[PDB]
Amino acid sequence: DSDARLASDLSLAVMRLSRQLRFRNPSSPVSLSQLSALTTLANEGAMTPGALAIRERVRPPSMTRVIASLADMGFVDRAPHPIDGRQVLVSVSESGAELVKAARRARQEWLAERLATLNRSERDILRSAADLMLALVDESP
Amino acid sequence: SDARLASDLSLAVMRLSRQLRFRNPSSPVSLSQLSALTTLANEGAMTPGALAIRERVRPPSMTRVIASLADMGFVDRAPHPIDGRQVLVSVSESGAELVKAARRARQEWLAERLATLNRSERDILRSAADLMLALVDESP
Repeated sequence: DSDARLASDLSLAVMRLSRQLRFRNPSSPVSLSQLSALTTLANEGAMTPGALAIRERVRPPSMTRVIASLADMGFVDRAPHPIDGRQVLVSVSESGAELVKAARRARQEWLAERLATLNRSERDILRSAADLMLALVDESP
Repeated sequence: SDARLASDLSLAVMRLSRQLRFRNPSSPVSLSQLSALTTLANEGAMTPGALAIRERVRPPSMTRVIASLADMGFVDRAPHPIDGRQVLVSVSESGAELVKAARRARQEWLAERLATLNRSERDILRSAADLMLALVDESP
């Protein structure tokens, strides 16, 4: 009963809050999808376009265009794959890596401002909540 | 330490929303198209210009999203951003149903995960859900 309502409310809250945090790309010529691909590439390291498409759950034609756009802006490099495949490996450039870190700082600074409008008790609840939510994604199959 | 609360909470919400996103049923819409559709369904009819502002995408990108959604029959029309500037776009019945279907999939998966926690932990998440909505000024 209130089980259903907690799943509804918590899902809503995390989607709505994350929506705002995704919007914390400092203005920049990269889209939401481009930044997401870049972030994955930066955090997980060099990979092929096919693997990246899979990691993002986007189909290869769409991801190949994202990659091309990121490369054009110099945010991702391309190198031939060692071991003749013959695939390409894509990785973040230093401007790409810096962009991902800049975006993360931006989310953090934005969030801190919002959290400051709450009292200490509320922030304490969100601390426990943050730990639990992190555990939930860790523990998911 | 409130510094680390901004860091951890952001990380948690980015990762969890990522998992919930992945539970959206397979569909012919991209993430950006779904977002526009969802906004349109939950907040109501708007002009293409208003939808673009709401989605924080540049008007040319939004015109193609709107056009694509009309093509798929998920919105009633796709007015030209100049010639139709003052025309309202709304979700169709199939579009609204897509949005509701996605919403159910996310919450049902989440309910399964929440069931692995104890009552005290769920109490915390219950309070946190309200607080997080308040953070984005989206309280009732």
